[PDB]
Amino acid sequence: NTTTYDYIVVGGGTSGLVVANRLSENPDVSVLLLEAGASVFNNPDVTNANGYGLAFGSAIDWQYQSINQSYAGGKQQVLRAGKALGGTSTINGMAYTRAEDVQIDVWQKLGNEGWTWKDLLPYYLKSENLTAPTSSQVAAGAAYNPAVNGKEGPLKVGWSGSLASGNLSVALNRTFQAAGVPWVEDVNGGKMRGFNIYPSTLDVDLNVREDAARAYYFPYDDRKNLHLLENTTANRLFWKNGSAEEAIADGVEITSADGKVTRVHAKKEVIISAGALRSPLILELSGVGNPTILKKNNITPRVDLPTVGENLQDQFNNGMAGEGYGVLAGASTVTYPSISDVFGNETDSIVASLRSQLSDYAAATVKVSNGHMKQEDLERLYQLQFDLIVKDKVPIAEILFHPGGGNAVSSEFWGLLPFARGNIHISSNDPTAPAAINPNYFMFEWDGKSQAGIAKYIRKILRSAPLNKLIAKETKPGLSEIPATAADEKWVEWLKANYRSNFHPVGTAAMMPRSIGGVVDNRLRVYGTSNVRVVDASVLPFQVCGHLVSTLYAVAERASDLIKEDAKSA
Ligand SMILES: Cc1cc2c(cc1C)N(C[C@H](O)[C@H](O)[C@H](O)COP(=O)(O)OP(=O)(O)OC[C@H]1O[C@@H](n3cnc4c(N)ncnc43)[C@H](O)[C@@H]1O)c1[nH]c(=O)[nH]c(=O)c1N2
Repeated sequence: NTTTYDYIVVGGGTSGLVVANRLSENPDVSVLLLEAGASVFNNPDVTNANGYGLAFGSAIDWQYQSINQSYAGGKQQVLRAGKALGGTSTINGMAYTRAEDVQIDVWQKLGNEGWTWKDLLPYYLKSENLTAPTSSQVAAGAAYNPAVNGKEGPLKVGWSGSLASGNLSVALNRTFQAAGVPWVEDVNGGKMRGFNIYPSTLDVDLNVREDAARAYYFPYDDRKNLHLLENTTANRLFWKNGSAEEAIADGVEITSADGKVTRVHAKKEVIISAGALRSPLILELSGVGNPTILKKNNITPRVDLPTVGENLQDQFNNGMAGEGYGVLAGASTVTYPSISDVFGNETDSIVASLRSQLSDYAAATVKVSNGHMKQEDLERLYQLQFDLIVKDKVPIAEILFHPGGGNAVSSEFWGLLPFARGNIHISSNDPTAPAAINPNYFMFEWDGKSQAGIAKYIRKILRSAPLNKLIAKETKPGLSEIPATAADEKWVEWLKANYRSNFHPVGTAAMMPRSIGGVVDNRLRVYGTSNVRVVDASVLPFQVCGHLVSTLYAVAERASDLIKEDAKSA
């Protein structure tokens, strides 16, 4: 009847809008989107291509709070997320970069059939429409490889209309030679190491931010089989009652803006796309998760899957600055250094120490999931990551350099692959209550040591020629606070005191085999259910090197094909 649809997609965000778009391509399938926020079509702080940061702390920022971070000096961290049609794509930094090919290949090696770079690449392309650079932008260093960028996809990608060459970016380009990191034409072809003028998620015909709604929703909102409920919060799924021990989702419980708490039903499937900080909570509230936590919070267990909310992996981000003799200008540049780029002469002794620590990191992570992940299993997971870092020389850092205003040069930077793992769990069965989110930042020695290594490497870049002729001094942290010959620990103290979340959480409904603590299968179906999937950052089993939206769009495009395929029987 009147609350029944074929599919229900929970969360009209980065990933959810893809799935809703693709599923509604079949004009005889009905799709309901549920979104807690609303349209931001006309929110200027979203729409503004130069508006990054403006929306922080507003009504469209969930502004989730972590617990005290006991490995990082005790402070709680704000974890930002978009509450809006388009989700976190509405408030993010707009950077478009993907992942290392061999790091996606690891997903299949781990036991997830069909997930490799070769499998995913067509779906990156399918999502994308890249606008080639103008002359001004080419002189500023903009480039791309036509073979790895799409031209028909919903997500417009391009460079700023204001991009121009300037003394800072020109000097940086040459100074990177001294540092040993080559220029590359396109970081998005599976090999990310180098430095590059990366494109952004931007509509250059409007000069607006290209969020997921501008891409996958508004051009398609004429489809009468695609339905949207804004200001509508999904609280939990409910189930079909009947002695199928395997759980069949019947629908979703929802709260509307003006108070009505009701149900909507799905004839085929329910797709959960609320993000890595909410999808696992929705599962827990629906009885899918750790039965000890569920029972404690007065929820009946429906599926005993105790790693829902576990294996949370995030990065942390720090910032450095210097000051020119005069005004610094030009492009914003990304660098993706490997372990040997960052540590140079000392790489092999750094690698040996790391090697010698893996089993201890694994032993220590066991207690985080109260023994639900076994030591053996964490050792094998950490070995896959170690082998990427060292054997395959994937990038271990992102470093952004940009003009900071007038005299200023600013660098933002993060380690890509820390080993720390945490979790997120409901604090009660009230959907409106804040979860306990613990990413465990700085838990393991590598996580801090690598960040300090990156900082030391930036400091050296700023002092290298020809860039050094432009730069009078370092202003942050500056030599007074952290002297030129300072030890790793001196850096780690400062970085701990000054870090923020990089807002890249993954893993909270991980796609791995159930036997090593997976929550979803290789077709993104929740274990123990017939017809529930998770399609968002929750399912990435490991961190990726680049900025998340590109990979999340690709995963949602591929997921969509799998869902369609599965329907051509049932
Ligand atoms: C400040 C900042 C800056 C950056 C980034 C993040 C942040 C916070 N990122 C990361 C990237 O933007 C992010 O990982 C993805 O947008 C996440 O997409 P998801 O689909 O997983 O969740 P996303 O958060 O997009 O979608 C979840 C949706 O579910 C909704 N929702 C949640 N709970 C619900 C409920 N119970 N009921 C109904 N709806 C619900 C939310 O409101 C939201 O619309 C980024 N990436 C990048 O590629 N380039 C960049 O430059 C940056 N920079």
